[PDB]
Amino acid sequence: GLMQFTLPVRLCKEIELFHFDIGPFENMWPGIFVYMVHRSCGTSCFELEKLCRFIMSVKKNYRRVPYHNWKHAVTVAHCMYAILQNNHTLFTDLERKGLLIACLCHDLDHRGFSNSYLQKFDHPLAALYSTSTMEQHHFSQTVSILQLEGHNIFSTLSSSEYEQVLEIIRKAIIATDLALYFGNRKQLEEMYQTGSLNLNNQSHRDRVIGLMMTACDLCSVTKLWPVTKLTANDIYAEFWAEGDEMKKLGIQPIPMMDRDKKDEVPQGQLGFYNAVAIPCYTTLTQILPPTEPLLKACRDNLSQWEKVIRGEETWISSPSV
Ligand SMILES: Cn1cc(CNc2cc(OC[C@H]3C[C@@H]3c3ccccn3)nc3ccnn23)cn1
Ligand SMILES: [Mg+2]
Ligand SMILES: [Zn+2]
Repeated sequence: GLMQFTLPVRLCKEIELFHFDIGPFENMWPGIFVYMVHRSCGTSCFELEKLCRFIMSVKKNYRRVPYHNWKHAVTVAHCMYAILQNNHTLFTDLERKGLLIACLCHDLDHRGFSNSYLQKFDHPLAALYSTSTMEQHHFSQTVSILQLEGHNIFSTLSSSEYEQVLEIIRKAIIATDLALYFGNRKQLEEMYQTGSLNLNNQSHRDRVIGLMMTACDLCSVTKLWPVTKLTANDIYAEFWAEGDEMKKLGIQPIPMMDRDKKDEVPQGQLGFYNAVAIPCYTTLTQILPPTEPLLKACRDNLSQWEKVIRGEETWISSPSV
């Protein structure tokens, strides 16, 4: 069915924008990924049959959790697409191929639990992966799908190329562990301000790709306010379900995972934008100046959350609950 799809003409110009919301086009999501791949590395970068099998099996391996689901994978892949389009010659053909695939696969088989939850409650995944637990699992799941019959989209590559893509993918998925972001951004800020940042330097390149992954992972803060607000509802529905699990086990969750502490969400979002999102997009803009619309949109949403705290603004936009 995916092989048969044709993209509506109105979306041609829309899909190119950073603030584009995929939300209203659920039936078109696999096709939108195909179109993005074709615009990023050409119609003859992957065999259509293999790509469509890959996409559909990835979709199947995303659980029906409130936030880390199929919609999130495609949202993240679209932000990466827009980043790559606006800085096309900075990245190699191999990087473009790997990063779009890494974004689509970055939360594969997510169970709706944080790494701290899995580590604290001795889940088998935490026994197997000591650090970046879920992220190591997401990469493993990606490899398994590639290893399926008719799914190896990277078969036509040389081994120095295949091992190279699988490493670009591995590093990119691990980088989505938010615990790793803080040190990565601090490092890049230092390299930029001292003028030592060199994109020809592989260590430096891996760090920039890392920041790109964080920037894509949190891109809901870069959408129009009604979209940002609606995604925040999904993010907290997932945090609150994990908090509910801790409460059944007699443990008090931190306020961000406590549904009885909803009033702390606007202050919680202000803190997150100030300590996480704003520095992320600020650093990204400095390194890749065409990414400035993400920083601009993030600042607008920071102002909206400031208005919510001040009582100047109010979930879902509906006359009835
Ligand atoms: C579900 N999930 C999402 C992610 C990462 N992405 C993410 C997390 C996040 O955490 C906000 C809570 C820390 C704030 C808080 C502190 C105290 C009280 C209330 N809130 N906010 C946002 C906005 C856009 N993306 N995003 C990781 N698992
Ligand atoms: Mg993740
Ligand atoms: Zn994610």
